[PDB]
Amino acid sequence: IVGGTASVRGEWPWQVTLHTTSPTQRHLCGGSIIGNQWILTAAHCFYGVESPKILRVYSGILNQAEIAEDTSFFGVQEIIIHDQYKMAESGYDIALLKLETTVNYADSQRPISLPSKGDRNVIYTDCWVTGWGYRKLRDKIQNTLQKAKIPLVTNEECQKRYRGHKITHKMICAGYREGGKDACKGDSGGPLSCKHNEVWHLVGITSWGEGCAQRERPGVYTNVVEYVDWILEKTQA
Ligand SMILES: *[B@@]1(C2=[C][C]=C([C][C][N]C([N])=[N])[C]=[C]2)O[C][C]([C][O])O1
Repeated sequence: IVGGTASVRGEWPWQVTLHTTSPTQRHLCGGSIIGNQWILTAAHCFYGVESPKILRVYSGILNQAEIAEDTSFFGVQEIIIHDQYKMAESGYDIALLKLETTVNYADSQRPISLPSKGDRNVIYTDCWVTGWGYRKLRDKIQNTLQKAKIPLVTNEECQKRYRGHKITHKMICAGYREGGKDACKGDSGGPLSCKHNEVWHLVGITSWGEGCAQRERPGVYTNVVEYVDWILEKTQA
């Protein structure tokens, strides 16, 4: 996260840090708890990943330092990538991780509600982007979970900032005309939490953009509301 600050412990209980153990353990992506055994994250976060076996999901984490060889984690039983996904920039950048065990909810780890199809004409206030991602073009995973308040931008406005791309209605962007605050490498899969009437909603999933926090270059996120049917279909046994 660029231009953000340290989050308070338990302030984003749905945020998880997804690690890979190969070659050696490290943070790979962010993700969101949406069900007792479900993590919603980004599809392009599994590039080169041929097995769920090297994955480890950690919940209720604030500082990466809390994670050691003796720290408990959730194994991943299955990785579900949208069958239409090809690459972040083309859309459908969404994936579901079915955990091997159930998450016992608590103040430190609980699910975030998905937006409703009726929440489309709703103006989201208090939108934040979080993660342990880079702080700059060429930085490194951050120890403390970072947070940054970032306003949503209309698709038409976003499209103007990405003439070479096609910003579809299945995407949603957020950023400042002058940049300064934005997601960066490592925040992918991270949730775009947004407040709607006192209730936190998972509006988007950190997907892509050009550089980090650059002027006139809004972050691009998967428009979650457009996938509620897909999520239901894939999570219902
Ligand atoms: B993501 C990731 C990669 C690159 C960026 C920078 C462009 N996006 C912006 N500025 N919003 C953000 C996030 O983090 C983990 C990796 C996994 O492949 O991708």
